[PDB]
Amino acid sequence: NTIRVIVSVDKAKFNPHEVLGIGGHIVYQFKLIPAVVVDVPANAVGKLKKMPGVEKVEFDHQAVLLGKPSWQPAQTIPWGIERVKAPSVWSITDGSVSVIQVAVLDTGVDYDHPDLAANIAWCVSTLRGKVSTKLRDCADQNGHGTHVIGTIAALNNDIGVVGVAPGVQIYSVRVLDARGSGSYSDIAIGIEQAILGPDGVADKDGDGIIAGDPDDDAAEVISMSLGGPADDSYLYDMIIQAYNAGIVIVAASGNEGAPSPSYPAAYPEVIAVGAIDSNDNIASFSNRQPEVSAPGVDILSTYPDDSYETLMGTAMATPHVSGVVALIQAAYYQKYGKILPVGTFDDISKNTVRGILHITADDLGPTGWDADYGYGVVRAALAVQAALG
Ligand SMILES: [Ca+2]
Ligand SMILES: [Ca+2]
Ligand SMILES: [Ca+2]
Ligand SMILES: [Ca+2]
Ligand SMILES: [Ca+2]
Ligand SMILES: [Ca+2]
Ligand SMILES: [Ca+2]
Repeated sequence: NTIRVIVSVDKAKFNPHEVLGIGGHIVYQFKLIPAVVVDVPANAVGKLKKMPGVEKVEFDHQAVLLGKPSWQPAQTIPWGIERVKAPSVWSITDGSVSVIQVAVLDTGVDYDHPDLAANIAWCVSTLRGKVSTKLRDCADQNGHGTHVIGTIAALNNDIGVVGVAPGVQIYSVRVLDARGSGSYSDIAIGIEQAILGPDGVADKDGDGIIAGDPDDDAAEVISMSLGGPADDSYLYDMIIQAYNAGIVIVAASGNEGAPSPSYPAAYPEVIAVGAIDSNDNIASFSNRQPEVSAPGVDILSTYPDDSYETLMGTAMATPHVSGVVALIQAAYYQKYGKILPVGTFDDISKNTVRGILHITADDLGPTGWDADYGYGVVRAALAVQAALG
């Protein structure tokens, strides 16, 4: 009965052979942070902590999906896509700018869904600490991933639905199992994979440009429709690698009606996303103090197997924002041959992605940022306009 823990280490002194020596093993060595996921006897963690080079031993917490199913063959435009004013942007860009990819860390994807396939660029899985690019492993066993993905990127054609950014390339990174449950360790490995991309190297040409570099295959957005209450240092360390790579990170605020967002949404470097309904009210389940809000009730999208389904949750709101991000970056790159900086929470200018989102958002409720809606409901068209402005 080994348990899985995540060790933060000093690479000069940590000796993995010591871990094998007490009956453990290394499951995954992070490429971008100094840490290793290890399996070891519970009764032997006492020892691990004492080994040379072991700075911290964190247990493997759990996060869960933040969407649930709610209780025409020709294409429907789901109401939320219209709410966030995406279709008007498509004349400028549908997100099909070659350097732009959106990584969706979720339950996997129905990679061959006729309304998604053309936009699935890379389908990968990190479950149990093993990185697999086998399609069987990257397929969705829950449906939630396929639905989230569809809200970002379902194709604009004569069937099904249509995403916020219906031409954007998607990386499906499976970090959640069939029940929508995920280990923090897998989720961290998944954020790492979104950075590394298909070629396995963060900055291949070593110019210090990752996101926005056409010579690399890093994602530009990481979208996490999932959350947990634990705040673990190695996971935050990974979020910072991604942020430092120029990648915009977006995550669901959570659904317990709690006064603040779950993790990773609650990190400063992450855009926490709250849920509204078709009446512009905040849903009661929506965790407070989000950064922005978006449609998250009665959301129709793609679902396995080659089907459609209506779900609800902050998980559903999240992809609407990620899709807006993808339109911003795509239109800005299309015009300027570069992307914009990610920005911070406080940001109120047009020179960062986050500043654009905050200043163009539809400010419902009490004037300015407020604990229900954040800065407001994201608006694609106005955002792209500020971007190109
Ligand atoms: Ca890219
Ligand atoms: Ca469609
Ligand atoms: Ca790469
Ligand atoms: Ca580079
Ligand atoms: Ca380059
Ligand atoms: Ca299918
Ligand atoms: Ca407000």
